[PDB]
Amino acid sequence: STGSATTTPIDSLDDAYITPVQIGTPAQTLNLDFDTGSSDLWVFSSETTASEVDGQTIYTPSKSTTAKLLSGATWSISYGDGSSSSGDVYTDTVSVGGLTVTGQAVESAKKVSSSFTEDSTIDGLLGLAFSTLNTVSPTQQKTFFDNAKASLDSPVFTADLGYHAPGTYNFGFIDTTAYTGSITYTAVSTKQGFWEWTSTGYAVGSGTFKSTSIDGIADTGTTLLYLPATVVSAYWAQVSGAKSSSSVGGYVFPCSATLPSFTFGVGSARIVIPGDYIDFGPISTGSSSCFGGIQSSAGIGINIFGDVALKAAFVVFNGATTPTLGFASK
Ligand SMILES: c1c[nH]c(C2CNC2)n1
Ligand SMILES: c1c[nH]c(C2CNC2)n1
Repeated sequence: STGSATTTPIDSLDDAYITPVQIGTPAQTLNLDFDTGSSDLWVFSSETTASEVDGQTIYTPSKSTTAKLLSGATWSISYGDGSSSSGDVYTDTVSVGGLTVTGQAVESAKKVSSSFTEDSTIDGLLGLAFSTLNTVSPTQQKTFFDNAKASLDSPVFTADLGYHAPGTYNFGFIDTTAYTGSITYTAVSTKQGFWEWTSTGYAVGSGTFKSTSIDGIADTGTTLLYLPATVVSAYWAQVSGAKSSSSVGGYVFPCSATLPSFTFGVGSARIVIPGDYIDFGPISTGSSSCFGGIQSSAGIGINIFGDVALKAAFVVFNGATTPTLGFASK
């Protein structure tokens, strides 16, 4: 089997991407944030504290003839940005782009933190990291991809995120029309539960490529590109007036600037992030200070190849017995 679903930016800055997901019988369609940096499929629901729902579409398990309470199961997740959610668990039929999994754990939120309430466009998360990170207790549950993978024509999914435009998540096949050149594959460590790999270096604009190993994770659920402070300083030094602002929480730059590109290495191959992808717009409405799309990972403990990087590539998440990642230009 295969599936193919369009993923759409939630706003004009590509702050996140939402993909429609059918849950239950009859189908209830929710727009979920596909997140290769976490491993829980959780949704706003009829159980979510009413004051914490503000415009999201909710899953109502009592209206689904295939929903079953997973007795005694609870879940609770805290993400790196300090956001969180928790609740109980149903199993139900879940379909993405024509690919159907029966018995998928659907984690129903009883509580969500403020930043989830405030994103009216995101009805929940669909985790695509490794199932070892799933938070369901006392019986850990599998991701949608892990449940689907035996049925898939090939045990892979691909992320093809657009810059200020829709893109595609495919399951079970690699669309050879969706990229240019060849896909370069690179090793993955699953030891932390992430799609963790080692980039071979970077270049800033037209500058020379610096060969240096940068371990990090391919995380569709993170907006920006978080890299070591040395790398990020070298990037922003090429932008007149750019500075790190403690009050804003990262590098800012004059909105009048034209940003240089940023290249990252995948083996001997190179992915070029155009400068415009690194512009996240005014720090506040009407400001002439703009927020940068490349930020330091120094306070995080891990480097993160988020959407800023991934959207410049066609990315293969290969879930074979030994997982690997593949990157192609497009
Ligand atoms: C999807 C990813 N991140 C989020 C919340 C936490 N910041 C807003 N929703
Ligand atoms: C809130 C939801 N997901 C996340 C991170 C994990 N990958 C992005 N924060």
